[PDB]
Amino acid sequence: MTEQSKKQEILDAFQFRHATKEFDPDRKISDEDFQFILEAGRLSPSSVGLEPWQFVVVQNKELREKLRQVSWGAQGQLPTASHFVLLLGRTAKEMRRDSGYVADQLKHVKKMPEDIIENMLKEDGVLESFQDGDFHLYESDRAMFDWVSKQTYIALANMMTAAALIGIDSCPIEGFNYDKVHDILEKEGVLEDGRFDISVMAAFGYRVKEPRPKTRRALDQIVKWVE
Amino acid sequence: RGSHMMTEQSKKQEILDAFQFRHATKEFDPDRKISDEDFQFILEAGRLSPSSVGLEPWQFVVVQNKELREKLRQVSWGAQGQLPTASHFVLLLGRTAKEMRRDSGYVADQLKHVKKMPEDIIENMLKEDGVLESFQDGDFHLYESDRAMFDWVSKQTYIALANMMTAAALIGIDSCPIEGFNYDKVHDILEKEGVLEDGRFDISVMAAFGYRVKEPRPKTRRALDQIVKWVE
Ligand SMILES: Cc1cc2nc3c(=O)[nH]c(=O)nc-3n(C[C@H](O)[C@H](O)[C@H](O)COP(=O)(O)O)c2cc1C
Ligand SMILES: Cc1cc2nc3c(=O)[nH]c(=O)nc-3n(C[C@H](O)[C@H](O)[C@H](O)COP(=O)(O)O)c2cc1C
Repeated sequence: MTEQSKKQEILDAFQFRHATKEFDPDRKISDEDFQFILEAGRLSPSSVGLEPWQFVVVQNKELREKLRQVSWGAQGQLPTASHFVLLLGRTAKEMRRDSGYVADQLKHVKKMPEDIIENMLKEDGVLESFQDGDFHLYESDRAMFDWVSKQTYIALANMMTAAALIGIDSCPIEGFNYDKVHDILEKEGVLEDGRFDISVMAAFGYRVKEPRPKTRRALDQIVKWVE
Repeated sequence: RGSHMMTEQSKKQEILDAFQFRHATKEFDPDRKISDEDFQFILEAGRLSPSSVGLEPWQFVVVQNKELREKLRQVSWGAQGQLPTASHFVLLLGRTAKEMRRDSGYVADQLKHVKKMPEDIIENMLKEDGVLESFQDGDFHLYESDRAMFDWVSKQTYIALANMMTAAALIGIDSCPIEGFNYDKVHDILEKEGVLEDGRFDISVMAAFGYRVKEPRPKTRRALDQIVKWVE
């Protein structure tokens, strides 16, 4: 398979993916294919390798309906998706140099050596100097959470792209009332005693209609070169 | 169906193999350049990325100039190996807060002329307390501050970042996403350079591309049963 053919195959998948408004309600993604989609999320990169996310697969019909009542952007997708995913981000209290989540992730998952960890997590060490001085994430809980949320959008993109590469449609979803969705998930136990908060949603399934032609700004509008 | 099962599994494997191949590459081969065709393909993956309300609130700046790369390196603790050696270095900019409201020219022209949104739909989208405002203000609280609106834009840019990295890896090209820079100092450099276009853009995140010179340590992630929960 020539490398030019491979590139065309990949662009074809980027063209195939679209913001699918409704899915076939009688065609379910296989367990294997869906596990593959989740793995694309799991393997995604994240800042400082902290993987500050959780993927909640909402198949429960009552919870889908509770969400649909407060998600203006998901009216066709929530009832019809084969699989529906809440991308949660770790909350601000989970992400600082003295949070237990950070220490356990770096030590037990990333296998960071003890000396490297101490320089990473010391006062005015690598993590704090970056979070505070460089990126100003101590300015509020929201600033820290929105940075977490950016990391979840990498996982979002990779899940939709993986799906599209094997012919499965998706729709990313922000069209929901944050306060009401937060309250629903908090009351349901889904946010795990304030460890998580909702970032973004994603539906997956098979299209029912062909979409309108894709539109984007031109490459020469959006790319600048500094030579 | 056995033979079909193996072909489907092998295609999935190819994709997983690219996800395993991609890693946060710390330095690149200073002599081996990505082809013009291959790099345009990487950019196209960025261009074809989805974005909230289809507003594509990004600009990609390819910084090949050695002097500017070095200015950025002086204030980018996370990019010490990547800036001097990368084949291609990309600044992902996001539109700033006043570009992104319902009656901003950027939004109006993007939805009318690129998205071709018909008149009745665009009216409902962009009127006072219409679809966009109700979402931006009431739902997501983006009117709260310039930073809230910019960070929402910046999230969209991370979609393009992820897709550029994955496209590159699928054709054997390494990359590294880069946040390790001082925002204030980088902002000022780009502002003086003219790259932020009279305040219409600000820096979101960086990305280096090229060919590895060393093999990475084994990739590590949390287990699937740690990060995935089912509500059935
Ligand atoms: C948004 C973002 C910013 C990052 N910033 C940097 C950086 O400035 N320098 C760096 O060497 N690595 C950076 N990383 C790399 C992460 O440390 C790395 O992706 C993570 O530890 C997982 O490792 P892998 O990408 O090798 O699988 C960044 C990653 C992401 C997603
Ligand atoms: C983060 C994000 C959130 C989105 N929210 C919604 C939504 O709530 N409902 C919806 O129908 N489409 C939603 N969209 C789809 C966008 O309108 C769509 O991706 C964009 O217009 C480009 O079209 P395409 O994905 O068909 O190429 C969202 C897209 C993204 C990236």
